[PDB]
This record gives sequence, structure tokens and C-alpha cells, in this order.
Amino acid sequence: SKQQIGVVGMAVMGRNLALNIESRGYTVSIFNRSREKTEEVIAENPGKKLVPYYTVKEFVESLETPRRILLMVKAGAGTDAAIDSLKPYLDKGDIIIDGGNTFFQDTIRRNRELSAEGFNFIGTGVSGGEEGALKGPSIMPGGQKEAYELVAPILTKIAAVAEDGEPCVTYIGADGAGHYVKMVHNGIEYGDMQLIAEAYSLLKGGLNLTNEELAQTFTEWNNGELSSYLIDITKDIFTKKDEDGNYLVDVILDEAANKGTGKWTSQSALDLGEPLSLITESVFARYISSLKDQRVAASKVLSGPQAQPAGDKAEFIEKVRRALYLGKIVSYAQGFSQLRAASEEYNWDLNYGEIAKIFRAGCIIRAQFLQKITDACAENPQIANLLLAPYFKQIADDYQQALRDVVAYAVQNGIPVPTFSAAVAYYDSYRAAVLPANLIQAQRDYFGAHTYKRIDKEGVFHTEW
Amino acid sequence: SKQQIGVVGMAVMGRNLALNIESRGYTVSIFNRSREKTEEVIAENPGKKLVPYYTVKEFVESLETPRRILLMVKAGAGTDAAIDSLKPYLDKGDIIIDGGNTFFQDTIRRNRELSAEGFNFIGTGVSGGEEGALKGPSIMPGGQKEAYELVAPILTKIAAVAEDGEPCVTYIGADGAGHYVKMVHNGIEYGDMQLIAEAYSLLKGGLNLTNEELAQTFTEWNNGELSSYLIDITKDIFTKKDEDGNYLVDVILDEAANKGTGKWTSQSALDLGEPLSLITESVFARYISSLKDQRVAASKVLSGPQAQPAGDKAEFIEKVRRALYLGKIVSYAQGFSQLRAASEEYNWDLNYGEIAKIFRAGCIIRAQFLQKITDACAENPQIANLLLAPYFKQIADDYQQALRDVVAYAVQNGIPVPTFSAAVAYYDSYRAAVLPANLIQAQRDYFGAHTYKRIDKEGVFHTEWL
Ligand SMILES: O=C(O)[C@H](O)[C@@H](O)[C@H](O)[C@H](O)COP(=O)(O)O
Ligand SMILES: O=C(O)[C@H](O)[C@@H](O)[C@H](O)[C@H](O)COP(=O)(O)O
Repeated sequence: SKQQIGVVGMAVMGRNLALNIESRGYTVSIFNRSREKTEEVIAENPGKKLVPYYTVKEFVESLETPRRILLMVKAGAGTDAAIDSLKPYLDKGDIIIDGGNTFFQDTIRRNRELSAEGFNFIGTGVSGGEEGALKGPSIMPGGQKEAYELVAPILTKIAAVAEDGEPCVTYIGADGAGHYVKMVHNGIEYGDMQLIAEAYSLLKGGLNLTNEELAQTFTEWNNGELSSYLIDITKDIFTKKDEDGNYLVDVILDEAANKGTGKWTSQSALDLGEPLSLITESVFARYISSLKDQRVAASKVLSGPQAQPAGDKAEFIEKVRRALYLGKIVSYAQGFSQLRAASEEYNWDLNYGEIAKIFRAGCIIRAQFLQKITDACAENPQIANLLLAPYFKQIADDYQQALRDVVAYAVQNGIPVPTFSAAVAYYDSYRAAVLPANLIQAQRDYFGAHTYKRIDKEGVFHTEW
Repeated sequence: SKQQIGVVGMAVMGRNLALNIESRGYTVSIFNRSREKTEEVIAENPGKKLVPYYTVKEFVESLETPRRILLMVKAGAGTDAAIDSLKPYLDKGDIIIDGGNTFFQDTIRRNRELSAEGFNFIGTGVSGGEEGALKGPSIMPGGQKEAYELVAPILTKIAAVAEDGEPCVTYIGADGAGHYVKMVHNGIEYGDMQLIAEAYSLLKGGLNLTNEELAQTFTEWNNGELSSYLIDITKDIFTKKDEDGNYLVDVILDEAANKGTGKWTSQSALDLGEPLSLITESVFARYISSLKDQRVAASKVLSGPQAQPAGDKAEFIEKVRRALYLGKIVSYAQGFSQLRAASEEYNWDLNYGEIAKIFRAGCIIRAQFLQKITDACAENPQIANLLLAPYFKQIADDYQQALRDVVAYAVQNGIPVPTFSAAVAYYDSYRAAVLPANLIQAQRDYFGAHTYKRIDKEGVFHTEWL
């Protein structure tokens, strides 16, 4: 008896995906380069249809052809070592699926090299954390279309499901398109977290809300248009008490770590010519949080204002709420515009509405908000920027003054609001028919003879200034 | 006879650097892959000690040994190919100076390869635009110290001199350190241009200043602490007209181009963990300017506010001036902190005070401002961040209210100020002993069990938040 799919890598993510697959009725082969972890998975999951293998050869031979092998191992050398360990036993047409958080260019390279050896390769993002991997993640696969069609029945069964019942998996595109989309999802997640962090700074610093008041605030926001997994868990965090009866969030060291996808999304915006200011400022905010020794030293030297009178409490809370929602809109408009630039550069012909649809559940950024994006893409598939969609244009019309008031209040109060500030600058720059780049171009021609174009005549010009 | 030095690359900077060298008395061999450009240089410079060559072999053979060859070719494949074409004709001991805007990692690789092959190599930045190349640029050389000493005399002859007479060239450090410092100079340049552009948007948006009034404003600012080449040329640009009487600044298409070093500085900050927000936002501002068709379309459908009352004209102009100066201070604090992170990462032991010193003249960012940086670094060579130096701390104390007032005004008026607003966010974040990253760490522990640290006990912790 052979299995339809096998999982290599029994750390928590691989183990949980194996259990998710097993829960849909499949018998699953499992293997780990270290036998101990495999033994542990078997001991902890009695009665489950997991079949453990202890050599790569036997693991590969246990699979029906074309083989479907899901790799959940360490990124980098561990992924190439896993692939190389499987190669001698594979047949032409077999399919290797890398579900790690791999940089997309590495997937493009692996896909091309393996294709020349006769093997298919699907690089797929998996979002949702350990719980999502076990119960229903958002899955973002890229690679050969026919290989995707051969694994789609399994992926659709294990994926999270949206409100309308659609599985949160779709064929993203060729080669590294799936890992590129996972990277952008992580960039967007960084932005959403930083936007929420600024809302917290404003509420605590401007109104002095207690943690119970913050939890109540985020609870109410989660009942409206901002409904999202990140806002929902934030209300839980502000409720959590530590032993001494005090809140846990207040003793956590304020140094935000990262595993690359945030930095990668911004480096890609820079390569592509995309103005991804919000997510990039979110990466820089984690970086400055990690310079805690310098911040503490600076705090003893540098001066600034203190919080200004906030005015009516309910009114201030509603302005921050509006600022947060419009800030999200701007961040996603920048991210989806980057998906378009990437699609063009890497020749993926991405379907933006289908991408938004699989972000409606399973992934970390899940929110009803993704349905508004799905809707905008449905009505205009090649929309250049989400800000132009009717729903978003109307929210900007109605909420921009609150965002402006929040930023002006924060700047006068000494409260840092990098992403709310970036949201306003982007909105005011994108809608400006004329920007001061005319002076920049004049300067470049003056000092470096770089030439410029004119608004009233075709051609390139150089002036002897 | 043989020439003392040769230059490959007759685009603007290379041709002018060859003329600079010739003006110090040397006879210079020149070569360009597009041979018609070499002919043009000769036809346009009769009587100068330039000797044109039309094959690489003859160009190399024309040089006195050990040979000195300065390459000023387009970055990338062009430079790689130029250097590969020279090799077969060279002798051990010859000296290759890459003065192009080469990515620093390419230089690190090339420096080891060429040195192992028996050549002396210097990867150097050259800054100054067309006029500084001709008259005296800032020069930032890296490589082995022995190689630097072989070219230090000629580079000292052609470099700009500061007002105090010190040459704007110094040994930067090993391998790719000189090209890295050149890259950072270009990032700072992007920042300074964008800060000036925002001042322009504020003066025009808030006071509706005419081009003549803009020129008068920048002229007055140039006579004070903001004195700089970029402000000096800006005051000229605002009064320049074309033959039909149009002010050039109003007919030039607002799509800012770029050749990479600005993008590279920001990609390096992202790799090094540095919060380089102002320069990075300046790069993104050039990118959004390039989406001209999109902006013109959006301007017809998205709504926004009108400019708010600016108040007393002189007071508004002074607040914008203070905001521009403090914004420059923040941008340079970010840039110099990145130089320290890069020095640590790539093992260069950079001398920050000496770098600031060679930027006092020659280069595009030249300004009396650089003397303040030089002084701060001379007093505290390993200062972590310039904002902490007495002079800069005092300016932050005195000018931050103007900068906060200008950003609030702009935001209420719908005038985009990405770098002024990034400056405030950075200042308020850098001085914050506690940031909301505690909530970010709690969220990451919640959805990804990433663990967190505590302020009251040792170790890493994981929590069941529900
Ligand atoms: O989508 C997900 O399920 C997560 O985003 C995951 O892919 C990521 O690796 C970390 O959980 C957060 O990213 P950072 O570690 O960089 O904060
Ligand atoms: O230092 C200099 O002399 C200039 O910076 C020089 O290197 C050139 O003018 C660059 O091309 C400008 O940078 P961008 O072309 O990217 O605007």
C-alpha cells in the first residue's frame, strides 16, 4: 500500500500539516532527518494514519507516483540538503513542495534546476501559525501549473475556508510567485502590527487609557469594519494578567524581532520602483526598537514635548479608529500595487482578486477587510491602485481629516507615528498632479548634466545653467 | 614618450576628471569604448595634453610603468568588461583605480582577485558632478594601504580643498570601504534634495511664493547656517528661463530619475538593521514621482483639504528654514549611524570625522554643515549618533518646535512632507526609552509562539494568552 503524499520535517509546522492532511482522510508518510522527532510524533498521535519512515529511500518508495513530497525543513542549506537527499530516488514527474518561508529567488533557482532534471517544484507559502497549519492555513503555491493541479485536491481539503465556503488556496503563478506572495503577506502583516502599535501609543499616551480600557476599545473596534484577527488578539493581550495581578504586556521587553520577510518585501519594493513607505517604515520601527541601549541613552539626553490635551475622549478614540482603518487602506494599496509590479517583472500574470480571496481566512492578516479588496479587484481586475476603487475612495473622503488630526496631535505631543505619517504623505503625493520632483530634476541636470523632460515638448533636454 | 596616467570612460565625469588631471601638468592617455566620444573630447579641447587611443592595447602600452589607469565607466557589466579587457596587457605591479559608482560588494570581490593576480587596486568614490570632476572632487579611496600610497600623490593633486586648504581625499579603509562611503554620500544627497523639495512645496503651498520669491528665500537661507552647494544651485534654478521666457522649473516634467546608489543605501540599511527612514523615503518619493500618469489620474478623483492659514510670512519662512536644517541633522545622524554599522559589519574601522572632513568641499553635499559633523566626531570619535553631540542636541532643542509646527501645518493642508514627517517620527522614536514594540512582541508570541523577553527577569518566555 502506498501513500498519496509524504511530509519531510517533523518540527511543529511539518507535523501539524501532516496531521491536517491525515484529518481529511489520507494516510500520510512522514520522515525527519533525526529519527527522534518522528518517533515522538507517532507517540503523541496514536490512532492517526501517519506511517513513519526512517530512511529517505524507504520514505520515497512509500509514495504513489507522481510522488507528492512536502518539505517543511530549515530554509537555506537544509532545504537544498533535503532536496539533494531525495533526488536519487525520484522519478521524472515527481513533485517536491517547499512550504518553508523561502526567499522567492531561491525558489526560482530551485524550480529551474529541478525542471532540467525532470522534477516539478512548487514553492508555497503557508500562513496561519502552528494552529493554522493544523486546522486550516492560507496556502499560496507557485510552480508548474500541472503539478499544482495534481496536488490541488489535497491542498483544498486542508486549507482554511472563507465565509462563502471557498478554500483559501489558489494557483498563484509560475516558479516563485507563491513564495513572493507569502513574502508580501508578511510585509503587510508588519504594517498592520505597526499601525495597531501606533494606535496603542496614541490611546495610552494621549488619553491615558488603562489596559482594561484598551481591551474594551479594541473589542468595540473588532465589532465594526476593522474586524480582524490581529485586532481580536490585541484585545486578548490587553486583558492578560501576570501572577502579581498586573498585566503581562507591560513587562515585555520592547525589542521587536523579525525573520526577514518584512525586510525582503521592502528590498523588493526598492528593486521594483514601488513606493512602499508604510511597510518599510514598519520594518524600520522594529529596527529602532531593537536599538534599545541607544534609545535609553538618548532618552537621558534629548528633550521633547509631552502629550497635549486630547479633548473629548470618545471623539479622540473615533479619530484614532478612523486613522487606523485609512492607514490600513493605504498600506494595502501600496502592497497590491507592488504585487502588480512584481507580476510584470517576473512574468506571473497574477490574479489580484484571487490573492485577496485566499487572505480572507487562515492567514495572519485575515479580516473582513479582505472582502472589500476582493470586491474592488472583481469589479476592476487591473485596477492600478486600490485608492481609486469606489469604496476606498469614499473611506478616504470621510476619514482623512481624522487621520490628519491624529498625526498633527501626535507630532505636537512627541508620540512617534511613522506609519500614520507615511499614510498621509503617500495619500497627498499620489493625488498630486505635480510634485516637487521638477526641482529635483533641475538640480540633477545642473550638477550632473543628467537631462530632463518637459511637460510641453517631447524629448530630453539639457540646460547650461 | 609615455603618459603618466590614463583614463578609461569619457562620459561627463571621466572626461572632466581627465581634464582635471591634465590641468595639474600631466599628459593623459584617454580611451572610450565608443570611440566617437574620444574624438569629441579631443576636438573640444584643443591644446590640452590629452592623447587619444582607439584600442585598449595601445592605450595600455602608452602608459609609463608601473601603470596608473583610472576607470570612470558605467557601473556593472560595463566596468567589469572594461577591467577584464585591460588585464592581458598589464604587468604585475600595475595600478588599477575604479572610480566609477561601483556597488561595494563588487569591489570587495575584485580587490581580492586583482591583488592575488599581482596588481595594485583601489576602488574609489569620486563626487562632485561635472564641475567638481573638472575642478576638484571629493575622493574616497579604499583598498590595501600600500595601493593607496601609490596613488595618494596624484589623487591629492586633483581633489578639492576645503576652505581651510585640506585636500578632500583620505584613505577610507580596506577593500570596498571607499565605494560604500560613496554610496552613502549619494543616499545623503537624495535626502538633502528631498528635504529641499519639501521646503519648496511648503513655501509654494503655504505662501504661494513666486519663483522670484523662492529664489530670494533660498538666497537668504544660503547666507546663513544652511549654506550649501545644493541650496546655492537651487536659488539659481528658480530664476532660470528658457528662450520663450518660461521659467524652466515650471516646464520640467516632475519625474525624478535615479541611477541606483540611493536605492542601494536603503537596501544596505535594511540588511544592516539601521532605521534609515529619511533617505529611504526620499527614494520612494522619486519612485512615486515616476508614476506621473497615475498621479494625474488620481488628482481628478481623490479628495483633499486646502492649504491652511500660514500666518505671518516671515515667521512661516523661518519655521520652514528651521525644519529643513533639523531635517538635515536627522538625515545625517541616520546616515552616519549606518556608516558605523557598516564599518562594524565589513570590518573597516572607519574614521567618521575624516569622512565628514572630505565632504566639506568637492562633493554634491558640500556645505559648512559638514564642519559641525567633523567637530562632533573629532571630540567623540565613537559617538553613537550625532543627535547626542552638543551642537546638534542644542539645535534639536531650539528647532524641533518649528519642525513639529511645519509638519502639522502640512498635514492639515494636504502638502506632502515625507522626510520632514519621518524626521519627527525618528526623533521621537530614538529618544523613547519605551516603544509599543512590547505589543508587537506579545502578538508574535500569540500567533507564532516566537517567545519574548521580560524587563524584570532573565530568559525567554512563552505565554498562553487565553
Ligand atoms: O504568516 C504567518 O503565519 C507568519 O507571518 C509567519 O510566516 C512568520 O514567519 C512569523 O510568524 C512572523 O514574521 P516575523 O517573524 O518576521 O515577525
Ligand atoms: O556624487 C556625485 O558626483 C553625483 O552624486 C554623481 O555620482 C552622479 O550625479 C549620480 O548619478 C547622481 O545620483 P543619481 O543619478 O542616482 O540621481
